Amino acid sequence: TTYFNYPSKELQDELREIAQKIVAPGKGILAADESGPTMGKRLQDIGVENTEDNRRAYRQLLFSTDPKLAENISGVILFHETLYQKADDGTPFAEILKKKGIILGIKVDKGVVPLFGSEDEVTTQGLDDLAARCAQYKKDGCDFAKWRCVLKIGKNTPSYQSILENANVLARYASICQSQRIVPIVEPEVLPDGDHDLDRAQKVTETVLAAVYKALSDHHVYLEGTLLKPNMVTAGQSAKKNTPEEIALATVQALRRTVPAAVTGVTFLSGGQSEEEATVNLSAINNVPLIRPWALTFSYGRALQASVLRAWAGKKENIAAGQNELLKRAKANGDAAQGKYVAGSAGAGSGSLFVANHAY
Amino acid sequence: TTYFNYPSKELQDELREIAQKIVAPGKGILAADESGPTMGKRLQDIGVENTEDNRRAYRQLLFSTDPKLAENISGVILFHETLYQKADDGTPFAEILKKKGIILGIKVDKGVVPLFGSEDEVTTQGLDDLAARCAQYKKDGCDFAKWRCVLKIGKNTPSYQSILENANVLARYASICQSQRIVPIVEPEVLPDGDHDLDRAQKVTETVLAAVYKALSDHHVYLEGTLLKPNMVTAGQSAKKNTPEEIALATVQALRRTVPAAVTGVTFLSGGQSEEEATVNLSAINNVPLIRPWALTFSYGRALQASVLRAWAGKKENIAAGQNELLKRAKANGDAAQGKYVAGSAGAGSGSLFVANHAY
Amino acid sequence: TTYFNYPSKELQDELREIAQKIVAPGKGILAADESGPTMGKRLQDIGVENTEDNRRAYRQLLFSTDPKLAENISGVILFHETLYQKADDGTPFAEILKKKGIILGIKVDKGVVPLFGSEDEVTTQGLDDLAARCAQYKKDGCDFAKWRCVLKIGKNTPSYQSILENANVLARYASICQSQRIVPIVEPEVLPDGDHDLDRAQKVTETVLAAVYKALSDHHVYLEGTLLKPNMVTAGQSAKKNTPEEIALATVQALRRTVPAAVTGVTFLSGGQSEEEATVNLSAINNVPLIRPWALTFSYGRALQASVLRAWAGKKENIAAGQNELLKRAKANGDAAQGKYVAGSAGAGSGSLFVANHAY
Amino acid sequence: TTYFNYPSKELQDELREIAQKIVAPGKGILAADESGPTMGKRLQDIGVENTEDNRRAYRQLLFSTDPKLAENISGVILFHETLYQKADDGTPFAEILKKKGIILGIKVDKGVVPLFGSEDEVTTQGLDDLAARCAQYKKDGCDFAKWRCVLKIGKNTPSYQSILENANVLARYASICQSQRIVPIVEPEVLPDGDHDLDRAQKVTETVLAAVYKALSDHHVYLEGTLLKPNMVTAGQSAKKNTPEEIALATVQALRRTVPAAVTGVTFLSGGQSEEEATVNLSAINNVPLIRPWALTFSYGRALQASVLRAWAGKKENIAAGQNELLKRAKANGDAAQGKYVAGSAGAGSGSLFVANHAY
Repeated sequence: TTYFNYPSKELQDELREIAQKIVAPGKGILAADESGPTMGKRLQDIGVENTEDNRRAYRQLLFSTDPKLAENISGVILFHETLYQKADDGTPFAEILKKKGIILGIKVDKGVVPLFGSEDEVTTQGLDDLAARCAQYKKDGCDFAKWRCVLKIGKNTPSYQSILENANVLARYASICQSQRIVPIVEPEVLPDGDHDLDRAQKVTETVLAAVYKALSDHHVYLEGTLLKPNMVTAGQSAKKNTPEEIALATVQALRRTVPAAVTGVTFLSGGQSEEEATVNLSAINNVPLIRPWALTFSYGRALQASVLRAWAGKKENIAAGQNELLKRAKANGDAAQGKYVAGSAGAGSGSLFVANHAY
Repeated sequence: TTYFNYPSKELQDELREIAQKIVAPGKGILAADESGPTMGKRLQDIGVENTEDNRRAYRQLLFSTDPKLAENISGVILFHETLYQKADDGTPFAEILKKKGIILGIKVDKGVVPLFGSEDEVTTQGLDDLAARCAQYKKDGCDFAKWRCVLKIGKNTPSYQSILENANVLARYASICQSQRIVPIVEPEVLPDGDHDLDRAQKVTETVLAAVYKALSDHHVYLEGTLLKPNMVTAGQSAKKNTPEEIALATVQALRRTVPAAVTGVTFLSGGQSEEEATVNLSAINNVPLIRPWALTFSYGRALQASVLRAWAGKKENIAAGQNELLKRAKANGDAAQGKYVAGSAGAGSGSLFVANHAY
Repeated sequence: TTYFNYPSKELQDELREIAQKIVAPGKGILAADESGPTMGKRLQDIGVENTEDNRRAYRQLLFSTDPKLAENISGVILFHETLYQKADDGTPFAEILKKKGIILGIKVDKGVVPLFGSEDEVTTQGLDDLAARCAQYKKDGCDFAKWRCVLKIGKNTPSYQSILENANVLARYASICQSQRIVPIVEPEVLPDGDHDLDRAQKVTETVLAAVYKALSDHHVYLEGTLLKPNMVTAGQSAKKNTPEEIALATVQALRRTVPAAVTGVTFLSGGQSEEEATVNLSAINNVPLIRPWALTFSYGRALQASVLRAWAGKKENIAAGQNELLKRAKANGDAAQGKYVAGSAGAGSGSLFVANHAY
Repeated sequence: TTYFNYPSKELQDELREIAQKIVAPGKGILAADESGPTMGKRLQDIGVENTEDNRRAYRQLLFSTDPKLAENISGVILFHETLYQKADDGTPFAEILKKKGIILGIKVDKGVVPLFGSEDEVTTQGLDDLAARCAQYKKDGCDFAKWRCVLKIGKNTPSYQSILENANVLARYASICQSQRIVPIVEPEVLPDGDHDLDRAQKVTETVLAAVYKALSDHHVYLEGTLLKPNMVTAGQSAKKNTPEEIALATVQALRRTVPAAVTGVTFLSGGQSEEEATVNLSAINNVPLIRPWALTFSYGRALQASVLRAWAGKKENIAAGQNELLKRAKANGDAAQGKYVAGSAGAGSGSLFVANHAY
């Protein structure tokens, strides 16, 4: 389609400015958008019962950290309930974060659903009344959004069907967010599950990303006002491990071949990578001997929080200890984002954070 | 995608059987799926107040009609509220209809939304939790569904964007319905609005339908278990009218070129056509000297109800008068669906049932 | 694309009329378009030297057959060299065939070429100067054309790439032919090579054809002025054999789901099927209890000639015997194209004529 | 398609190396691939007769220029004829250029052909036996290839059909070239003809390029082994002229949004721009304050030769003069390729080198 309308200058500026801020040098995103159920799995793991109040308590720990955190954390992705919660003293979480100069993000998808007749593949739902939801979220202090699509590597997957549909849904989501003054983070996650090699992973990723950007173009999405949140290119979780060097080259090559320079930044997901791997891999990515026209940073969930949870262990007397773990890993990742992380300098970290059985 | 799963034999048989029943020789659909607001405008016209009870009363009128109706009406499309309503005596509407051997259908879309950056084009929403909704509707006695997409003829529209998106969303909706044992009626309505000619309307209609069937293919929809509800090919509302024969030819040519023989039947929408034109047009379509591999029938709302509303006028006394008008038109359309309607034989009917601008 | 031009009414009529003549009741095509080398293979099997004149002698036999042949043979596909060859008395082959009321076809593709980076897949070349080639062929007495694409069933094939490309090339070829008053036979051959089952062959076939018709639409090809030449749907050559009834159902389902009713006819290739099998299978297809909106006939090469060659055995004394075998099989296939063939009535026929390869 | 083969390491390295060489800092391409007829027009206007020897003569001039030319000219695109000509002393042109370290390119398309049914749109032909052609060209000293597609801005054009087809044929060409160790220059030319504004031109250019790179991905083309030759983004020839800065922003934005960083470089066509304009524009492009991950240089034809021909006039005594004009223009464009050109420092240049009517 050649006859279309570019967003107004006012809107372009606003969206570009938000995206630019999220990927400012030495900064990345803390993904704290776990739903009741998922968060519950994390709590149980440390003997803590999954109650609304326990969830609020944990988020309070994260959110009351020394303002030093804002040096490495540009933004936080929230789950719906958290956006409306308050600290012990009655201060809204939103207010605490804003005061520290952190940008608020919101998870807007409604999870995955099966593609009938496919070989166990999925798409993501949540477009219904998204514009209205976005207008409310924006008023309540949110400036960016998150939506997760899942692609699986198997004998015949991802299929053309899956690639086409996930690419299209991502474009619909992005368009809507942009209409309502919200920066969309596009997240086409190629799952690590399986025993395929790095070559297969690279080819899959390249195929997926090409479809994503063709769909964004078809739906006239303003690229400068978006971020991408892709998987790093690695072999399957059940295959031999690659070196940071190998991962970094395959990843940067895949992005160079598919993601336009107009895209403001890339905020990597960690998948099942340990806290340490996630950092070391990001650092190597920022040392690849190829032109890298976008900011390459992090958007980490488990990879920023496993040690935090372990340290806290549900006790008030361990709050400072938990916050300390967070500060350490944020700094480490901030260094990685500048390609200056020294392996093992932030400590041993966690073990594998791999949880299989996503989408379907 | 060549590796995929056909639906189970038992699911295939069920869907095909339902679709076959809906387009049985001499039968068509009564579309009574007007929402509160729409129904409200129609009532107001006959000096009736838009109360839930007045809507119930009018729907009671239609559904209590002499069982003779069933000879020409195979199915009724319901709006959510109506599916749970009851007659004065306390009998559920769903029971009244099913007792009469009429199949129940349900409108499942959640209306149109604007395509950002487009030249005033739309797509349709309502996929979220559709599978769960369908499962419940099936339980409650529904066997087919309705979902309306709107395409607009203008200087540059429909665009490629609009065509791709509307075709993809129809495919998703259809797939979901089938997974829940519900026959989807695929409805890509090209609006009559404008002063375009028959030539333009035919080319637009052929372009649209090709995309629709490619998308149904891409998503592995079982064609024998679907129906199509298209516009007839006519010049725009503000252009010179064409003859029944010109319309019929253009329409049949368009379908022959795009709709696979596997599609069980075509249930035409009336658009802005008067009750009489809608009947005459359908009859002429059923006399085009070209092979027509599918049933060619009706799925009429205003075109089966304008004279009913007029006759009733909100008066309890006038119930029989209204019902009689319904029987009159149902029979006329039943005849047209067989290419046997004698023009003007059922009366002049109503005026032009055109209301502009459906997308937005 | 909605703004485009239909062919002139005159061109529509001419193309439609030719297509219709080719598939008149009880008639099919004799593919005699073997190149030197290929013909050479054929002559060798019967102990005849591959010379220009031995090939000429053979073609002379075929073409000098009793005009009775025209009752069952509507058209003959020729190789370029043959179109300009003369019988011994100096009469042009073209004139002999035209005098008998047979329509002339010409093979215009320039063979297959590898898709670099693909898993041993191909596309077809021959578009360069095709318009001018067609204009000459038309002048020289040809009214239809032949172009062969090859798709291979394997682990990951046919791929999206292969499907996309083969469909697009077929569409370009068909549009060029039409512009020069030539009816294109669209031939997307899914090879029988392999050990796949009927299920796989059906899914592949339906996928391929959906893409073929979407491309024809994208390129604005006038369907009524075209024919389709597909494989019957069968399991692979190295898998268990299906019954004629199983093949027939799978084939007719596949066509009903993808080939628009506007397509004037389907002229099946025989693949590696024996003379008798090709006949029996065609008859079963014409007896499937489902709506078949197009003629279903034959376009046979080896399946029409194996026994001819054998009876002839390169000897002038065996001309009667040779021509008799042709008459017998043409009749048997004309009967089959009407669903009236009685198994074994035309004799045992050839062994298997399966030759492995194609594409490359 | 996710299952495919990357080119061998050896092939990758060779193609990347060639492309890198062509876009070396301060260097660009001399397009001297004018066909007999085209060259004839140029000569006619200088009052020289279009004879094979006249062409040979004029080409001798260009190629015999002071070896200093090689400082700003990385490569020369040749017309088939020229590749096999010799100087007066009988030194093959190919030999002359190579000794000077200039890389040889060859135009391999066979011109444009009409898309039947389109609103006067075209595609490009010349794929037939391209591999065998390329093999030979490589042996004969050529390392890169040229192929021109033409897109027209009009009321409804470029259409989806045109975009799809031109993108697809570029990908086929590129793939074949690569298979034969030849670097393809991808040239999707959007014509300047018309009275559209800069906004329209940018939107069209972005649409075209997105399709081109989707097609390259679909056909698995190695982007690092390619170059892009696009039009600068300007308003129509009959529209109000834009400033170099406006042109520059539009162009860089368009490229950033569509051309992967993996693409080794962009070598701009001049369209109908004057010699000075083409230089000033290129210089401004290399000054846009936005990241530009690829070399942005020239591939000029008329824009490098206009003044040469004028200086020459066909007189043997003006050889030195013509050669001097070439050197001056190459220097200025080399500077421009670095963003260092001082407006009007190279003379004045021709007036308008615009010739309307490219496709058809």
